[PDB]
Amino acid sequence: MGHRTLASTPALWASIPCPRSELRLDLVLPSGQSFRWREQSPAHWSGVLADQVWTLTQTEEQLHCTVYRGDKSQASRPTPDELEAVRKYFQLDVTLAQLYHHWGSVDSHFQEVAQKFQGVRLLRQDPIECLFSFICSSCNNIARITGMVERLCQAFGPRLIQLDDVTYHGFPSLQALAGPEVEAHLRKLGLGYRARYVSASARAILEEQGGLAWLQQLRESSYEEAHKALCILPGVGTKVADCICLMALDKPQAVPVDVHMWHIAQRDYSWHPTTSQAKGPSPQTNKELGNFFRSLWGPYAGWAQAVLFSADL
DNA sequence: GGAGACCTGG
DNA sequence: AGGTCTAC
Ligand SMILES: [Ca+2]
Ligand SMILES: [Ca+2]
Ligand SMILES: [Ca+2]
Ligand SMILES: [Ca+2]
Ligand SMILES: [Ca+2]
Ligand SMILES: [Ca+2]
Ligand SMILES: [Ca+2]
Ligand SMILES: [Ca+2]
Ligand SMILES: [Ca+2]
Repeated sequence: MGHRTLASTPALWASIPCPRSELRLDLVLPSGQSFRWREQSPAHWSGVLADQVWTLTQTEEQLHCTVYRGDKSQASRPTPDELEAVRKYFQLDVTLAQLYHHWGSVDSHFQEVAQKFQGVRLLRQDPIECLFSFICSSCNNIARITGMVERLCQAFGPRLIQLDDVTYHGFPSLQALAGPEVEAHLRKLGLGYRARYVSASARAILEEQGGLAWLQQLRESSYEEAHKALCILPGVGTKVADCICLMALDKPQAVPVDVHMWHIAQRDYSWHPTTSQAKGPSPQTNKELGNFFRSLWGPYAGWAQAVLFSADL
C-alpha cells in the first residue's frame, strides 16, 4: 500500500495531544537538526524513530502518528508505549509557550520575531547519528549533508523496510563505521576529506575511549566536561561539539557560534567583542559570543537560537 | 599563539 | 556551504 496518509488508512493512526504552538513539523524536521526526514506526502513526514519507521502529520490540536511494522507483524495503530518514544524524541515535556515567555520578557527583539515562528523546539537525537552527521557538516550545506548522510546510511546501515521506492535504513553502528576500507568506500560517496574523520572517530571511540558507553555517558556529565571530551575526537571542533551537546547530550545551554550568529549579534543586538582585540570571528571571540547569549537568554539559550535561526531564513 | 591544506558541487 | 587540523 506504500506510504500512508491520514485519509488513506484512518484505522492505523494514533493521536498525541499537541497544539501547533508547541510543535511545527515543517519547521524542525528539515531545519538542519536531523537529516533523515522526508515530506513524502504533503504535510506527511517519514523517518526512522526508535529503530522503526514512522509517518507523522499534525492537525490544529493533535499530532497523528503511525508506525510501520511490515509483514513481520499485523497492521495496527501505535501502542501507548510506542507513542512514548515519539514524545521523548520531541521532548514534549519541555513547554515552548513557557520558554517563549521567558525569552520575550528579557529580550525585546525576541518578541517581535518569535510571534510568527512558534513551534520551534529541539529534537533529542541519538549520540551516534548526531556525532557523525555533524562531522560531515564541515564546509557543507543542508542539502549536501542530507545527501551524504543518506548515502552513508544506505551503504552501512541495516535495512528496515521498503515503502514505495524507498528503502529505510537505520543508522550504522560503531563497528560498521570502524571496519576496514570504510574511508575509501565513503570517498566514492562524495564525502571528501570528511571520510577520514568518520573512520578515525569511529575507531578512536571503540579502540581508545571505552566504546559506545563512553559517548552515551556524556549525557550525565556537565556541558564543560562533555564539550572538552568531544573535542578529543578527530574532526570534532568547538562548533561540532556544541551541536552534539545541544542536540544529543541534553545541554540546552550550548550555543554553537558561527558567522550566522555573528550577523545576528551585530545587527539585532549591536554586539561587539570586549575581551579580545580581534574584531572578527576567532576562538577567543567565539567563546565570548556564546557566553553573551547564555547570559542574555539563560540556561536554554540553545533553544532560543533555534527560534532566531528559523526566523532569519 | 593567534594561515594555509583538505574534498566537491558548482 | 550548520569547519577542523597542522604549522609557525
Ligand atoms: Ca490521551
Ligand atoms: Ca539503536
Ligand atoms: Ca535510508
Ligand atoms: Ca564551552
Ligand atoms: Ca578534535
Ligand atoms: Ca576546544
Ligand atoms: Ca533592535
Ligand atoms: Ca560561506
Ligand atoms: Ca547556521
